[PDB]
Amino acid sequence: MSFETLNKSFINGKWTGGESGRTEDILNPYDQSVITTASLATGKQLEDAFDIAQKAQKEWAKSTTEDRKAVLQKARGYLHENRDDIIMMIARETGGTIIKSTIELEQTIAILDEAMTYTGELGGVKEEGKTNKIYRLPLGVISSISPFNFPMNLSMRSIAPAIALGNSVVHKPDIQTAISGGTIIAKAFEHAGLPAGVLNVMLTDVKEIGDGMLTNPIPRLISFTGSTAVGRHIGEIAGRAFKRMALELGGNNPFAVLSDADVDRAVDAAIFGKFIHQCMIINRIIVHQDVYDEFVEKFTARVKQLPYGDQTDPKTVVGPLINERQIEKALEIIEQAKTDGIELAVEGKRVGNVLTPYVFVGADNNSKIAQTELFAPIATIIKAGSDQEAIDMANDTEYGLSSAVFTSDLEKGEKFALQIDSGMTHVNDNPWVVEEFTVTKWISIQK
Amino acid sequence: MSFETLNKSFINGKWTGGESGRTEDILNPYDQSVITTASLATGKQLEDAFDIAQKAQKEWAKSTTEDRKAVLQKARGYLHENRDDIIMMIARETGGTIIKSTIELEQTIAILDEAMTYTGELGGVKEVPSDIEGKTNKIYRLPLGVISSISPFNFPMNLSMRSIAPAIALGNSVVHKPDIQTAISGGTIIAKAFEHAGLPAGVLNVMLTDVKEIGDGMLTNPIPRLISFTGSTAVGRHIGEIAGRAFKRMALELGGNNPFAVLSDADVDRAVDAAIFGKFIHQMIINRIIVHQDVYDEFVEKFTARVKQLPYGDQTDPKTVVGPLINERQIEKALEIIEQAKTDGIELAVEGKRVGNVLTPYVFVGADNNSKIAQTELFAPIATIIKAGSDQEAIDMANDTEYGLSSAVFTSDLEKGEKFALQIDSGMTHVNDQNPWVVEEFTVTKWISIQK
Repeated sequence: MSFETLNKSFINGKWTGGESGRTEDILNPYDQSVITTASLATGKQLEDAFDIAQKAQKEWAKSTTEDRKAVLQKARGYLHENRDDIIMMIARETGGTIIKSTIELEQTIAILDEAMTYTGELGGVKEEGKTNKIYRLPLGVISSISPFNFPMNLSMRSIAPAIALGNSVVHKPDIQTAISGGTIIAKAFEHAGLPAGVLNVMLTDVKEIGDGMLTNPIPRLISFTGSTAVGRHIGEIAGRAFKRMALELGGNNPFAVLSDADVDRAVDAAIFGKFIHQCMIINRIIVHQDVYDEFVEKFTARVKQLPYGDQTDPKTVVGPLINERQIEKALEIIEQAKTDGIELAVEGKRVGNVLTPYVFVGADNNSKIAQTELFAPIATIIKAGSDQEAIDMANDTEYGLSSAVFTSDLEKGEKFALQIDSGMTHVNDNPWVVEEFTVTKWISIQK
Repeated sequence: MSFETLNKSFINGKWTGGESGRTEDILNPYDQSVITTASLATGKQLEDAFDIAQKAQKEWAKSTTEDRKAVLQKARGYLHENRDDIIMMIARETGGTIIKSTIELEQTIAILDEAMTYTGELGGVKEVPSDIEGKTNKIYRLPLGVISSISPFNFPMNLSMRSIAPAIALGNSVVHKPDIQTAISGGTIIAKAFEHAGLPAGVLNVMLTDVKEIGDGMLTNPIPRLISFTGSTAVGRHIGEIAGRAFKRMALELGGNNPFAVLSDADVDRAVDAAIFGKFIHQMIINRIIVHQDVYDEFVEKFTARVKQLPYGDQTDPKTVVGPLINERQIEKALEIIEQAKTDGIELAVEGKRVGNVLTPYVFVGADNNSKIAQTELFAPIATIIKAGSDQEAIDMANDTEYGLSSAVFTSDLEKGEKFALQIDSGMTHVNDQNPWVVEEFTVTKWISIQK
């Protein structure tokens, strides 16, 4: 319950100071107070870490199903037994509310449970004088990067299966969320007796390491979550080295409300999806003309009653943004939409480091504000002429990760979801992981 | 049967001349004689083709299983009925031997036979209903969209069809670019086959062009969702960067240093034989051959004697083993490499020579695994034999390559071969020789949650 102590890189089963001579003060983004001070690791220390991970993995690739299922279970136990303090810390460092923070811890725990489920997945499938043995083997070293939003959740999304499948990990969280994004998790794994070097958490920054996490020839996978513009950068470096990539990108996710929507429920989903749960990340809310005025009115009034302020207060829904730079980003976007004439149904303010909700209405699906991945409590409502047009406006974007469609007709929701060019869709709002973190090897044997 | 008539692009169901002004003579490698002349299509034409492929794919996605099996059947049917003429043409264009060409036409047919088994795959699975009551999670198997497909001058037809047939099977469309020098066997014949089969206009587009016209056109167009490529590593990196930046999928196959390991307990005679078929008849390219010490001298003598016999010359002759190299730049490249190893000290057990555009086999022996001739991709009839002092070193030496795609191990102990096979960083190992992974490559997984 003294996580602030956990301010160092974890390399080789040992807490290590950064030898860069620099520090980052990690702040509560609501009040700008220091939670803790972290020394930053070097370009050399990262290199040593990947070496160490390469070594440790050759051993970890030979551990039993037992040990691995065991390490994960103890690690999950550590998190669960300490859930109260961890949720608090997550909220402090992250600026996510107690509600959001709880969901993140639990999601993290669920990942661990899920990963226990495929620990025994390293055997062989035994398939005209020939015979064909298919084998599932560990990939190698994995390079893991997580962002400032949902940092614990998204870290474990890589760290858990990696370890579950005989891999090793060099993990780098955003420094401003290092504790939630790396050092708590590192403690759980140490606690659970993870062999030295199978998990390395790096407290560092760009000034120190450049593209060190992407450029090193050792790792055979870059797992990343963050913006698409950083994605593009990672994707170009990795493709060029022929590294496998597990990219999860924020996207421009359309929330479509159809002619036959139950509106109250749509409002609920939109409010909860956009702010409380902060589902997917919602940017554009496309609504059918026949229920437009109603949906706008109720959404607008429900938005204006959302409490904002200190995230550590259970009543708070909209907490501060992570830092200055993100506040400026949201403001520039908001200024631009204003000079473009787009109406502001709800106009917010900068209060300290909290940006209060904005709601833009009657926007073009093609407008600059509609076509922007934001991560701010900014909503853009867009009128659609028909259900077909709602579906097409949803398609008119280059970033589709997720989508939501609200409709009373579940059959027709499903036919419409199939037309949305995206991996996931929710109508009224498991095996493929193993594959990302393993090599299927083929041996043909002759008579 | 006048396959030289097929010197055009096949765009949107039509034989379409090139609009660039420029033309290239497609040559027989042995004598430099002109098979046809092909007009080169333009950047603009390629963009039309991608545009056209995107449209046709929306409609092709709506095809039934039967529609799709029928198209493949008539396609495989066209190639088998016409096997004799096709084999001849693959040989003429490509400089590959009638034997090599027959194997290639056969493998191409095999690929079409295989596609039919999974054309059925485009349908929805349910599972994992979530903790929430009233919630249903459904996964559907849908087409990817438009495939960008690029093939090289060696094994043009086989490699092209390795992308064309699954693509079309799984409701995709395709813009395809063979090396102009092998456009007939790498493109036009295939287009003729699918046309014969009543494949809708626009679903298969074959571009006769060159990079001089098209620059990175196959790579940069926002349309296609997968780039399929076989060729050099440096072009690979160039594709990886462009496709990585744009988040397109990529099926890259890159040269290509395949080790042949021959362990102490191996049957030598089987191993010499299998090394000849792989290195000379079939051409999976065996670059360097690694042979354990106690069986080394026996392998060399046998492998050398046998290589010395092989028939060289006109590749259209059904008993020629070593035909011409694809072009003159390949010969100069081969010879300069051979000079490199000579000045470097490496023994030459068997010395080849240049007859016209044919080079006769060269065998270098007792080479370092860390040698220029050992580490280099060539695709020339050059073999390199490397001494190993243990079976573990043999396998170590096989590993130590820029990259490994395929490997071969020869051992009497089948348990030992499988366990060493497991120790090589390579997708495939065969012991004593020489598809659901594809369905995932050419389809997308769509997930839908519904709520009651």
